[PDB]
Amino acid sequence: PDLNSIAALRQVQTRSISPENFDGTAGGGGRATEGTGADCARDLGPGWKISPSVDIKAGETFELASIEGAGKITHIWITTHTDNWRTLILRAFWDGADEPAVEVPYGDFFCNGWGVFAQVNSQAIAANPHGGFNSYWPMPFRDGARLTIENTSVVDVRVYYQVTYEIGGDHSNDAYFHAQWRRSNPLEELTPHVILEGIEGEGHYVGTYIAWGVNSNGWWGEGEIKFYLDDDTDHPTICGTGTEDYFGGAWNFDIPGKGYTEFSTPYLGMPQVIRPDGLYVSQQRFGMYRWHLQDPIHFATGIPKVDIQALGWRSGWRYLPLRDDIASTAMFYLDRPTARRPKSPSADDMEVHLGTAPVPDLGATPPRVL
Amino acid sequence: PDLNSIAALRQVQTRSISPENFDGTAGGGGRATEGTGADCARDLGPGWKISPSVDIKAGETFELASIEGAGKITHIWITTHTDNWRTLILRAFWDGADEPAVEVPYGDFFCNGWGVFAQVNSQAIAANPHGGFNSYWPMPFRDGARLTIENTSVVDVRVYYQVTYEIGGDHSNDAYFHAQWRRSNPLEELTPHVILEGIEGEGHYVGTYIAWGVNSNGWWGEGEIKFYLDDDTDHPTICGTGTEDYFGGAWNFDIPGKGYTEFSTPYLGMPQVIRPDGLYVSQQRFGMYRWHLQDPIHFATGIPKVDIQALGWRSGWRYLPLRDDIASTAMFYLDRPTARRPKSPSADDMEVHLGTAPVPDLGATPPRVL
Amino acid sequence: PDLNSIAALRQVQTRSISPENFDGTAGGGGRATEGTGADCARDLGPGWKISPSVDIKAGETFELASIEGAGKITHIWITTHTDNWRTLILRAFWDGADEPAVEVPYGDFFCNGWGVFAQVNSQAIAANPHGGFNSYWPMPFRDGARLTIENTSVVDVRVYYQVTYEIGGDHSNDAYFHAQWRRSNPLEELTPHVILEGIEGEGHYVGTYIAWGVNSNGWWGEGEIKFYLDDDTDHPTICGTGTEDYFGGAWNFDIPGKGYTEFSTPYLGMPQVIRPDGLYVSQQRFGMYRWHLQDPIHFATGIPKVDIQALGWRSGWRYLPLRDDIASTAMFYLDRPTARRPKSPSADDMEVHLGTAPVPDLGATPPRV
Amino acid sequence: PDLNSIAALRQVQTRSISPENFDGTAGGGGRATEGTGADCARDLGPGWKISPSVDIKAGETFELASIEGAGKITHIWITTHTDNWRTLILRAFWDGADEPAVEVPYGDFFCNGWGVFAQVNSQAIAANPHGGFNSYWPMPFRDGARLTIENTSVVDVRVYYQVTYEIGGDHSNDAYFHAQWRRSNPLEELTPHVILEGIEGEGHYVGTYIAWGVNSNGWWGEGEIKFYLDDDTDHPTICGTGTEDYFGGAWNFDIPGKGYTEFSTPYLGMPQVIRPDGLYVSQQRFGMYRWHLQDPIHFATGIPKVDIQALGWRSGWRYLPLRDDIASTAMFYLDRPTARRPKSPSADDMEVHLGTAPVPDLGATPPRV
Repeated sequence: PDLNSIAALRQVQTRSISPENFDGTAGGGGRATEGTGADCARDLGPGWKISPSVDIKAGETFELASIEGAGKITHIWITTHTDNWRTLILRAFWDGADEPAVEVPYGDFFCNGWGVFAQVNSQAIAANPHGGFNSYWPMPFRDGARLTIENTSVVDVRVYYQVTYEIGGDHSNDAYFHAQWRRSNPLEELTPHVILEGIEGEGHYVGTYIAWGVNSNGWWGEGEIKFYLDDDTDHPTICGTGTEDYFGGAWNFDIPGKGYTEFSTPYLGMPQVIRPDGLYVSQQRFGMYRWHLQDPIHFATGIPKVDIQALGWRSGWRYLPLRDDIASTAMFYLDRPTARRPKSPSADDMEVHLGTAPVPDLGATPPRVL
Repeated sequence: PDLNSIAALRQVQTRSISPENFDGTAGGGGRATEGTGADCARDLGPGWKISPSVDIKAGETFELASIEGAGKITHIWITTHTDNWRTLILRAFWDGADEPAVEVPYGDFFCNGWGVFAQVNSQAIAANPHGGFNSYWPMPFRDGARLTIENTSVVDVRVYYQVTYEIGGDHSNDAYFHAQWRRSNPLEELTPHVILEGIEGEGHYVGTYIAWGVNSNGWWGEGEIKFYLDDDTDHPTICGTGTEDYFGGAWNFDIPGKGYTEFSTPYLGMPQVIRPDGLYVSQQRFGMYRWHLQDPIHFATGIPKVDIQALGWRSGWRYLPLRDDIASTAMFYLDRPTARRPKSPSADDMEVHLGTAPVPDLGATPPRVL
Repeated sequence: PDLNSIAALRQVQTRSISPENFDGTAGGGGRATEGTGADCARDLGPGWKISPSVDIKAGETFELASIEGAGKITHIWITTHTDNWRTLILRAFWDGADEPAVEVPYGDFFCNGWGVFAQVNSQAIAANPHGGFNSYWPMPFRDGARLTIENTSVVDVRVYYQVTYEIGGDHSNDAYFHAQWRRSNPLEELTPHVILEGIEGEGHYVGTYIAWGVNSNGWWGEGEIKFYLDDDTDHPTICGTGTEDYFGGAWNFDIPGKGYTEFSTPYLGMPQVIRPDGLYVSQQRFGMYRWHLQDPIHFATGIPKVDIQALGWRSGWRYLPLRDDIASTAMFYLDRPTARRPKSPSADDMEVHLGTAPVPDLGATPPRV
Repeated sequence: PDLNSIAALRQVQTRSISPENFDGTAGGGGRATEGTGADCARDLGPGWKISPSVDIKAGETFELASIEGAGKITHIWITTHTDNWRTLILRAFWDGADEPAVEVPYGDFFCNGWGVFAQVNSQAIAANPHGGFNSYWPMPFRDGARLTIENTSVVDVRVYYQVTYEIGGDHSNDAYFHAQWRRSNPLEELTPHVILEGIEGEGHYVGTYIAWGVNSNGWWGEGEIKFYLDDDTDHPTICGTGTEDYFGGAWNFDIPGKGYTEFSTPYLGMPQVIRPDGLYVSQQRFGMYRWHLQDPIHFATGIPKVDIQALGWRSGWRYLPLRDDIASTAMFYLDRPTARRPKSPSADDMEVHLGTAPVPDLGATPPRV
């Protein structure tokens, strides 16, 4: 429900999967006698926070949640240290499918793909101090749900999480939640950055998060977003007017006398502006989201292409093709649990620089000395 | 309705009770010739802000709103000076019930339990400069409604209010809105702070505001929330992983280089961080809220217990049971107009220090000096 | 002697026990070839700071001093790191007794019960940069003395110390030095904090140090101190008028426009004000001492009770009973080497949070991790 | 006793007189059911700070302490709001005498004659935040003692106090404590300010506190102190070399690059420097004390005169006789309970401006409007 409909009596059950209730059973929480907090509770009884988190060994995948039957995820809360935001891969599989519908680097799913905490005050995503990541995207499913997180790094990783969902609804006409990630670094000359390609089915596009690192001086966001829907081949159905325009800003996000200004509204934001520090943090980077909740982009047959140009300015008032560092996360609902995906994100494609030192390992927490 | 459904035509009437229209009648507003504004308008006349507020004498209860028939409150606005935020009790009675379904200290109901204004940008609660307290919790009723505000303080109190409601909808399947408040100060050793106890009926839990003052050094919010629903006894169905975790945050609310950081999002917030001033304002305090609107916690026959652990840190990585000052406000919808309640809040249990002086009466507005 | 009487020739001997002369014997100092400094002097010979300190293993007790016969301790210097100020227990045993007359956490004995250095300029106690702890309380004894320090913590600790004493002169009529510790956290509703209880004998009360952490807003120091002496039962002989009053301050220690002001005088002080930093050091705390040296509180048959009220302010000009964090150290002289004392301090009720980080182990030196 | 002698056992009783124990009797404290704190304790039970203070109505005198028999006051603690430091007169009468031995404005007794708080860390006098006034001057008597506070102001005042004393000692060769006050505003030209005059008996001079407000530019402390003792007539036995000199400073109290510097040591101090604010607080004022404790100034048959010159500088390296505002408090011990005194201080001669506003009533707490 929502504020408007919260009062209606509904025959629904609410369940919640955490490290204190791995399977989310009724009456099954807080029973652990082993866990990451056991030694901490050694002078207290059982039931005093024995199992708040899990450790995922380097290279391994952990099953956050396994649900049987029909249901709908209504709220995901999760945290881990910033160092892992671009080493963990978050995946969701609906209805027993062998391929995931959601396959995203952890940080980007919460508009935090740079490993530097940015506050996000939106409706679908809340990202709160410090690295408290919340997803309210409804994720309904008809015949099972699997959520996993893969630690592609060389170090062991600690993760806290809480997956809340509903049982007892009819999801026969609910679509499946999908999310996909692509990174161009550096984008090829005069080539749009692909956001989505080759999606088949009925559904609607509902979200874009972009992490953009700029390699040219001047304004970098002239490029237009383009939605090729259904029958479209060589020209899109929805064509935009700029990068900041798409994300609801205008005129370079530039408030006279203040510069680039972070903002974060229910459907539109640029929650992140990273400014170089004159030493080893040398890349100017941006994070921007737009949710199409009141204005979804429906498609009856498919989405052949969603892409966005990367244009700035050069002398003589000419557009400048940008060789920039662009990562997109596209959110969409579909009447199937799988669709064409890009190649799985590798450790190497995902990597951003860890700290503020000259070497990632020197600014990791704690530093890595080998 | 909401933004998505606001265009639809509906056979519904809107009414609003205020000191300028005490009973809400149509054509009934602005007729006062006596009131708190009458002398202010002695050179004007009737119709020029004659009756904007009410004066509630010390000890006495004022009936904000009496409504007959079926209806639904859609928006409450109310204000009063900060000195009264923890001396007034807000109450709501549905369907002619002898007992209140809402029984809350005034400030807590708007996430402001400490008497120090804090901005709240949430969906259900908006608290604005300076002490503009707004509630958008829908409160449906089938056979009448009464709202009251009790002045438990030794001074007369001024209150402005605007209670907006609808007539003409079907509430036979709408739950009733409830809210309950409990404070433990200091929390007993090894004792979860009880948020909600013994609720019988069908319904769903939708909101927590906690006012927390900390009596140990170090981090204070390791403790987990536990929801015992339906048949639960010894173990909860939903077990949390931490106090900041439950409220959408992570890692102590601690942004590196900034410390505790206030935030306020549609469903999650720590709107308030009170820092000691090194003189008479010596208690470090927090206010936190979570609304379970997209993700309500349902129950079919009851809520035996909701509670939250108060755990900090001791040497040797040991949880420290905290003897802290913890006040909780719990919001839930129920299919009955009454339910098991804590003891009624009293002047002594609600009291927080007034102002910044060594004596509450010195810092009151105006100073009492009696 | 003192400044007034220092010129007099006296048939007295001065000795001094330190890690460089463990038994304090004439000509016994500086002989070590092993000790905590030996390797530091590997390129120098012996006699170059070979044994300046001792290491005390986790859990273990170390005998600082053992003196045979009659004497008087005249000055104790001692130091150790911040993290050990509320983990070490200092004890003194007089005349071969099995029960100690002094049983006090290390830091409280030098007005430093919070593990944060505060300068103390008093006559009996001098606490100097950084953690140079000095006691000049004279401690006479007739038939032996033992000083011990117990490491109740889980780590090993370094201690430097120097215990200076005198042999000669009659302690026929010199009382014994006693010191006892009690902490209420949180204090019971509307209940005085006990400072001293059930003491029997002849003597005089000479010292109070209190470490006070406040859990209510407003002014916390209205409570009066009360001395029940000799035949007293339900009412005291000496009844104070406030907490800051007892400690020689007034009007909340609050100098207008500057707030709480630390001071330290020969007999009266508030040497420590700890203000919260708005992050993990969230407790506002105080350190206060009064030495009754020119104005001893005598008793002839005992001290039934010494207590102090914990009172602040509530709405309506009402006292507010304070559920506060109060630790007291009482100093008194007694005509017996033993007295009835509280339950020994444990590691747990002594513990104060270490450092400024979210977990004590993260703020320890070095971090425990 | 003191630190050097604190350990000795002594057949002495300690008593303390306060608003909570008006007569100091054993088992007598904390019994009140009426008092200034009774309404404050209305929600608590008996014994919770019912009687911590006294209200002295405008114009009236209040008897702080009345003691019968032999005894010795060992410590006085007292406080009241700064507005009253120069409207209250503190008096002490020994052995039933009809005239006081101590007759001093309240603030001056504690080196605070200007109504602006100044820390004093001295041996005999401790003045602590904010207005905690402490005297450790021992005051022996042989046949009773009376301590009074006179409120010469037109408003009611609140006082908190604690008078601690001993019984048991033999005071038959203990002198009586005396203190006297004299103000010259403005001092007549080329006329020494009289500190003490015509004292008859055996004793010793033990203290000077001077409150000095300067009405000429340049350095104001050239003038030197003179003690006329015993058979002295036209010339003194002790002749000092300067005003800062007498108070233990040198070269104008002026540290290069810092100006006048406050300091408070066990016997010597300039605890107070008051700098004009450029508006209504326009008088540059100083507070200075010297205790002659280790160096008492002895007399066998009396003190004809103690005085001090007020000399500054004019052009041509000539002394400038100063028309200055000089109040002194002389402490001395005498073998008699009474001595020759100045006129009692009046409200008008004691008055100092209250606050910082144009009119004293506007700067009082609260304003008298």
